[PDB]
Amino acid sequence: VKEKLNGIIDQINKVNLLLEGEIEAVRRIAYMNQASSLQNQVEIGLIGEYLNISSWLETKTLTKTEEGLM
Amino acid sequence: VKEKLNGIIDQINKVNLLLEGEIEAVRRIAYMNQASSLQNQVEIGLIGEYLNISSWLETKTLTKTEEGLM
Amino acid sequence: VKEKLNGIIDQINKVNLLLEGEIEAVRRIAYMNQASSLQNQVEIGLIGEYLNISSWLETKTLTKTEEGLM
Ligand SMILES: CN(C)c1ccc2nc3ccc(N(C)C)cc3[s+]c2c1
Ligand SMILES: [Cl-]
Ligand SMILES: [Cl-]
Repeated sequence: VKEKLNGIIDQINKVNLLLEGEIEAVRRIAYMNQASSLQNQVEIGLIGEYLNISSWLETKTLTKTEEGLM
Repeated sequence: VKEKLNGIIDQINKVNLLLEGEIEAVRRIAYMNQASSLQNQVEIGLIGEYLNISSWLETKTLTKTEEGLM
Repeated sequence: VKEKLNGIIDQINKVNLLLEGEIEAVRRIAYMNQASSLQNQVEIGLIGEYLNISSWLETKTLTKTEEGLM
């Protein structure tokens, strides 16, 4: 009785710990990716300004991207 | 008896809700990152075409990236 | 008795499987995003070198990005 319930509680704790650990690992990556994609957007944006093509590059960019996303 | 099992069921529900909530939050970010990285790839691609260096920029890009990834 | 506990164990397994499946799906995306953002950083970096503006583009990039991130 007591040991079946204690066995069950232990599996609940293992599931909680294992999955929370995987999630935290995936979170760390996703936060890193968010920062990299912001950095890349900034840098691309600067190059666009340097070349003085910002406005047309942007419209072409937004429509092709929306097309790629469907 | 009934209350030990009910206590257990309640912890299973809390684990389910909490983790599902974290996952959904991480999912939202990852989908945002996917859209940003597509947009950035498009824009970089357009700049490459504007500068008329697309083919050589691409080969240099793919090999350095594969190297960075090992 | 036996069937309440067996019912409980079954829900623990469903929670484990379902959430692990969502996590693995989100992981796959995050690993894809990491590779795309590296590729984009490389390509942006190459364009910068081609234009011979690498150093100034970088400083402008890092500070605007840090500003965007607060
Ligand atoms: C080799 N170096 C230093 C550079 C520097 C700036 C440049 N800007 C451009 C702007 C437009 C363009 N078109 C063909 C539209 C071609 C180029 S090529 C180019 C090469
Ligand atoms: Cl991500
Ligand atoms: Cl990116």
